[PDB]
Amino acid sequence: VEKVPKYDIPTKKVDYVFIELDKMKPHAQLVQKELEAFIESVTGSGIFWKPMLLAKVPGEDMYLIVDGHHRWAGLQKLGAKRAPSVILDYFSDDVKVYTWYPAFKGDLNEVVERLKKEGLEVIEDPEAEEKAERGEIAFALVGEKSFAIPGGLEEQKKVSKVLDEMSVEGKIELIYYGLKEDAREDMAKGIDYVFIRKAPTKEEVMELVKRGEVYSPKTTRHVLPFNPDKIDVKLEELF
Ligand SMILES: Nc1ncnc2c1ncn2[C@@H]1O[C@H](COP(=O)(O)OP(=O)(O)O)[C@@H](O)[C@H]1O
Repeated sequence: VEKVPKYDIPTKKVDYVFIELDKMKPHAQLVQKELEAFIESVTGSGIFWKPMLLAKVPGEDMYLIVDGHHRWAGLQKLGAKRAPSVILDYFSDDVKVYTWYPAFKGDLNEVVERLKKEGLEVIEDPEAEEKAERGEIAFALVGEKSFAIPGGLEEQKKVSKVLDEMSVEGKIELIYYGLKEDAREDMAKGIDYVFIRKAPTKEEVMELVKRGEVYSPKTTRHVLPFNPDKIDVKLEELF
């Protein structure tokens, strides 16, 4: 579930280009539920109406998937070969990369035991949010108390893996907030805990994919200068 801060992003009529799926590099782990929903949707209508958003990888004949992991992964699993895509000026100042702030209403202790059991630490720390925003720890866990979860990407992934299982189990009301202050505004209405990491930079996203590595789901949150207008492409054109 997603809460976004009413971003008036303009639709623009930008033409698409067909790009081969094997030229596209993911930056996030897939979510099988989203992959599955896309497969049902595209095979149902037979129309692919929403182009990929790509960025050229410097120094490679490859493209970063900015938006479209489950379209990409879904087309591949169907045996398709290309997707209509819009190529972004990614390093333009007009493109911004934020993160998501996974927040939860629910009980802290079940989450701690599940986090601790995967090898993560949860040390109580009133500078945890400050450390996390500087990128010094993996996550700050902020509710009634503040806790630091140390480490880097490996630890962040473990945290995401645990949260998604407990969202699957129904032990928390997992909402990914676009902005953490909206998680704190809703927190004051009386959310329980909010996870905060430093946002990825564009440069880090590109580095990670050149390494053949990926983030957890809901790590990047791109704010773009436009949404492409809808397109008229038949599924059969993609094979
Ligand atoms: N028939 C379709 N053609 C093209 N896109 C579709 C179709 N049905 C659903 N979608 C889109 O596929 C997307 C699935 O998520 P996607 O953007 O690929 O992953 P992520 O945003 O995590 O990179 C959704 O935006 C959804 O609206």
